[PDB]
Amino acid sequence: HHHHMYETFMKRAIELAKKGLGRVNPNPPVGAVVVKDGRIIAEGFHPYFGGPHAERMAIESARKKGEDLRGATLIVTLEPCDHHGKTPPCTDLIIESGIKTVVIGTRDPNPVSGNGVEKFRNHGIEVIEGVLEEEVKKLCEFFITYVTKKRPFVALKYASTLDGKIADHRGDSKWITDKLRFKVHEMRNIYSAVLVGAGTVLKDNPQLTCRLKEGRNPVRVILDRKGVLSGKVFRVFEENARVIVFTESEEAEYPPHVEKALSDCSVESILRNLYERDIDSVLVEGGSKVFSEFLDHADVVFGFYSTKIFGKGLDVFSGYLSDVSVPPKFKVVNVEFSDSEFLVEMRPC
Amino acid sequence: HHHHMYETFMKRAIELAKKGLGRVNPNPPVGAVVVKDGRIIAEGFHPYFGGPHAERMAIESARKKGEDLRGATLIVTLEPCDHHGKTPPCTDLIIESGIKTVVIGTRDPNPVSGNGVEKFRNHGIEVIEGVLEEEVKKLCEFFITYVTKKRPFVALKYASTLDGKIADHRGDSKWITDKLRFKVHEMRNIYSAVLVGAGTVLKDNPQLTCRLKEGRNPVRVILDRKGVLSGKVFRVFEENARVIVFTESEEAEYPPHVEKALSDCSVESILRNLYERDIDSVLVEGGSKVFSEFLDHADVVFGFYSTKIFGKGLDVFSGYLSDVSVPPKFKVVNVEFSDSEFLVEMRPC
Ligand SMILES: NC(=O)C1=CN([C@@H]2O[C@H](COP(=O)(O)OP(=O)(O)OC[C@H]3O[C@@H](n4cnc5c(N)ncnc54)[C@H](OP(=O)(O)O)[C@@H]3O)[C@@H](O)[C@H]2O)C=CC1
Ligand SMILES: NC(=O)C1=CN([C@@H]2O[C@H](COP(=O)(O)OP(=O)(O)OC[C@H]3O[C@@H](n4cnc5c(N)ncnc54)[C@H](OP(=O)(O)O)[C@@H]3O)[C@@H](O)[C@H]2O)C=CC1
Ligand SMILES: [Cl-]
Ligand SMILES: [Cl-]
Ligand SMILES: [Zn+2]
Ligand SMILES: [Zn+2]
Repeated sequence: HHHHMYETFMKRAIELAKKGLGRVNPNPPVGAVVVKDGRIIAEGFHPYFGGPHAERMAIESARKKGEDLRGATLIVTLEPCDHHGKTPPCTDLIIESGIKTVVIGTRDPNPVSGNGVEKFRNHGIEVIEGVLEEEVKKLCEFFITYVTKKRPFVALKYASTLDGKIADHRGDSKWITDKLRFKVHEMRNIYSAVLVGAGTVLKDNPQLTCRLKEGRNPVRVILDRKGVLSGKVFRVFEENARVIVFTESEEAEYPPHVEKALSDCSVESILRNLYERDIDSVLVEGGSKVFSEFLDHADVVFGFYSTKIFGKGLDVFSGYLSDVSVPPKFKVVNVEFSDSEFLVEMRPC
Repeated sequence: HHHHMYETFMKRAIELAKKGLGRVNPNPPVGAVVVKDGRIIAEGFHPYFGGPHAERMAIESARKKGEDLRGATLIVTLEPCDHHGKTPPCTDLIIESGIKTVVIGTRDPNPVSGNGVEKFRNHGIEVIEGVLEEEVKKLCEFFITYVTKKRPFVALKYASTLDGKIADHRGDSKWITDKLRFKVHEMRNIYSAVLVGAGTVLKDNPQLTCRLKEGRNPVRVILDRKGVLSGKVFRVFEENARVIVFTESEEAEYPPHVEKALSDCSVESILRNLYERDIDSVLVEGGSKVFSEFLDHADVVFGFYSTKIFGKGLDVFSGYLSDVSVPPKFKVVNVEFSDSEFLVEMRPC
């Protein structure tokens, strides 16, 4: 009865949370709904990094509407904070509002958030934990990775022909993804950073922007170990996003608004460096050498395919080598298709 | 009302028809159900090439049960024949049984079957045409192709890594397909012939048998233009199936139960030759040169993928060449996945 209703309400809370994806990072996305006598009476989401917490938005909304919250229920994706930020903690707000039941998707893995569940139970409140927990952990996987592993979540996205080519015999890559391009721009609108190698910049001179007009551009991370992009203004160096170039070249020079990060350039150093720049997620977009280096480090792989067939061309993972005896390292968790294209989502075993 | 019931009954007729797939070829698979006062009272399917027609099986079954067929309805996938074979035509049987309504999925494209629909309507019977017609044409696509295009239906099936490799750097292909192997054996149990090149025979020495114990082995078609398989007993030459080797070598010699077909070896000549040997369907299974040659001739392509990644290896279509400017020639009509594997069905645009 209630548990099915709690799942229905948690579904809406997740939908609410998603409104902040790409803006809250590296905070988690959070959604909150306040229910009274079975009706949602207010809603809230975390809108941007350092903005109001979802619970506060929802509770203040309710009060503005003249709702009496005494005896109401809060359904919230993440355990409410129990630390004084700029404001008192959400725990105190919830307690003082008269809310009697708090339903949580997952506990906050960040130690500094404190013991919200315990505080609530110490003030007579019913705390129900784990409603749609798996869905909520997926929702917050960037944050969970950032907090628990101290690195960004890594996705690897490629566009390939049926025969595993990311470019034809001339090195041309245009026009492989078409009807599934919207998925890429969705990803660019959510991932904090997108990452490409210098061979891609030299060959394709890509924008790497989110093409949704009202979206936001992700941070561009350019891997240029040897400094071959020095002294030129490629489209990835346009001043429409934060831009970081990792290189081992002291000589290399990039435009003044681009951060040059002189580095040993190991995947490990790159990921630590990004963590230290508050980047909770990176979308590795190529090319072949980059794919090859990051493949063992990906938390998710998105293979965008086309029914095109090139015959000869640049292989997706041309720098990798394995053989038939090595078992697969990924499982398929989802496939989508449209017209001449399909998208496979894979996750590490 | 009735039309929904006709679709329900036609669904069962299709399910019945499928019991003959792989055995009826090059006849079509056909299913029949007899319904009286809303109940299925008898069923029938075409069991093997030159066997009883589905309608006859169903009508004789009903009579054996003591059912009075006067005023009953027949639902049958394919338009009943109006030619005297060994037996009188199904049209006469149906008329004489007292059946008043005949519901057909699709008309028979074979001219020799005659004008069943018209005969029925001339003997007062209600003929309803086109129920689940698209599904039935899919069911009979081998036969429809055979009759209307005078060639076998061609499917191309490959097993590839994510990066488009059908073999690793050592030429090893073992263990790519695992959890989807059952789909391959299903196909081998239904397609009249399976086809491979000599490079595959030399490298893999495959059985190319249907591994379902109670299935049946398809005809093996081996493409050996140069006669490199001469004088050796590969597993494809075991006497557990009909075997045809196409070659331009007069010198080549194969075991006595193998048919040597001396040919110019064009895809066109091969397909005509197979048509002339009453083969209504061929499953092209590799390798790379063969895939490359047949790709433009495939009616359907089945890409079996694994999340394995080889890095370097033998490309699926290593003999083909295209580029980014060529539009895709296939649409995705279905995707299935399990564990570390996925299957994409593609059809020509
Ligand atoms: N269809 C698709 O999904 C896409 C296709 N493409 C195609 O791929 C091709 C480009 O691929 P490719 O040529 O392999 O080039 P990459 O884009 O993989 O760039 C390789 C360059 O990046 C540097 N690099 C690689 N890893 C690092 C790192 N860890 N830190 C710093 N620098 C690093 C390399 O340094 P070093 O020389 O020392 O190794 C090299 O200079 C183009 O043809 C493009 O059209 C590109 C992206 C996606
Ligand atoms: N993972 C998978 O789906 C599979 C992988 N494999 C792998 O593929 C490899 C074999 O591929 P590949 O080497 O390209 O060899 P193929 O199996 O494609 O065989 C090529 C041979 O067949 C002959 N041939 C090709 N077309 C015709 C034709 N129209 N008529 C008569 N003869 C023809 C060729 O003649 P000519 O020399 O004159 O061109 C050549 O001798 C092996 O490594 C095997 O392990 C094989 C099958 C499937
Ligand atoms: Cl771009
Ligand atoms: Cl086999
Ligand atoms: Zn809070
Ligand atoms: Zn008949």
